[PDB]
Parts: sequence; C-alpha cells; structure tokens
Amino acid sequence: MALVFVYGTLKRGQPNHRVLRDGAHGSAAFRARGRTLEPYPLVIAGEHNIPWLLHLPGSGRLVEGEVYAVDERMLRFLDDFESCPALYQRTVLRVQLLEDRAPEEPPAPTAVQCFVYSRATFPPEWAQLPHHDSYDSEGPHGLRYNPRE
Ligand SMILES: O=C1CC[C@@H](C(=O)O)N1
Repeated sequence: MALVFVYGTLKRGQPNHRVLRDGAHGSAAFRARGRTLEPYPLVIAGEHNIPWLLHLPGSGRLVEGEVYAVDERMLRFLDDFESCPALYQRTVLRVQLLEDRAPEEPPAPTAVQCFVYSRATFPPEWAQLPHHDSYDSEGPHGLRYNPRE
C-alpha cells in the first residue's frame, strides 16, 4: 500500500475521480486534505486541457490536493492510467496536512510523504503558463478537461 497525493482530475468533484472508487481497480481511501510543502508549477496545457504538475520544485505555487491510501492494485492501475513513465512519472514529495480546525502535547504530526504524478519533460514554455494553486476543470479559466479525440 501507499499514499498518493492527487491534485488534478482525480480529486473529489473532478472528471476522473470515479476511477478511485471502481473496485475492479483495487482500493483508495480518502485520508486528508493536503498542500505541498514545496511549490511546483501546476499548469493546464495541451489540447485536452490536462493539468500537469511540472517537476520544478521551488518555483510556481504551493499546490492543494487530497491524500488517498491506495492498495498495490490501485497503484498499478493509476500508473497505467497516467501513462507512466513516458507521460507522467511517479515521484515522491512531502505534503502538509490541513485540518478542519487549527490545533495538545505532543502535537499531532502535520506532514506526510506521498507519491505524486509529476512531469519532468515538457515543452519549456509550459513553465510560463498560468500557475494554479487548486485545479478545477470547471474553474474560472474556462479550459474544461476534455478527453475527446
Ligand atoms: O489529471 C491528473 C493529473 C495527475 C492526476 C491527479 O489528479 O493527481 N490526474
């Protein structure tokens, strides 16, 4: 099993969230709301308006997302769902846990290591596209995700 930080179309309310809940693919259980500890550029790019976490830590913005506990069946599914390693790569990062209420002695941990689907090789100009802190297909940019061909 592993923890995966999702920031794009897999989040609750987003167009591919269903694939986490299709038990043919294994299990995924929501653990927490999170925010990356380091900033990355998160951009909407290409004809399908897909979101890409560019692997440029230390630039961009802190990225909001959701932490899921997944089994190995679900992780293998997701790796193929994301066309890894050719398109995205599964890398690791640390995420700040966001609680419903601000914070006891000893205090609760506030970070966790997760896998994430990031992209290392891209048209360089993508790095100058608008940077997002929270992706929404139906967000104010108007660039709706569309898997059509
Ligand atoms: O659309 C996307 C980007 C990577 C994955 C996610 O939600 O994290 N799906």
